[PDB]
Amino acid sequence: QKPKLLYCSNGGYFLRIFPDGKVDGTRDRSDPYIQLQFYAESVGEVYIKSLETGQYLAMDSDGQLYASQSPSEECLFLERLEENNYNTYKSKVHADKDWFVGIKKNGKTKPGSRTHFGQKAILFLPLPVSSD
Repeated sequence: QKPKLLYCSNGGYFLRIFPDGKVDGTRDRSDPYIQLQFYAESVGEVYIKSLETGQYLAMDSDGQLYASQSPSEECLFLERLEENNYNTYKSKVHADKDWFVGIKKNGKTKPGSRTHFGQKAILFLPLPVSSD
């Protein structure tokens, strides 16, 4: 009643992370391990979750997207919801944008591909999956 996968407008697949925290789009919300969580800390940056296992989400120290495990700024993100429905995500501290979250494809997200505040990559559909 608190997790929620990280869906996206680029295809409509759910962000999660399977083993190595390798994030990916899975339209299989049912998957017993594809949750996420969009919460923020303070500012305009956020902290997501990987799985119900109380992981996180962070950009790999290069530009990829991996499940965050540790706090630290690296493992922060952004917060931009349009009107009221779905929010960008991925970041850290700075805005820049060169590494904003996205998902699509069929499973693998958007590893920093070509983000830009407002892009579908970024924008992600939070959902009360949880359970019932």
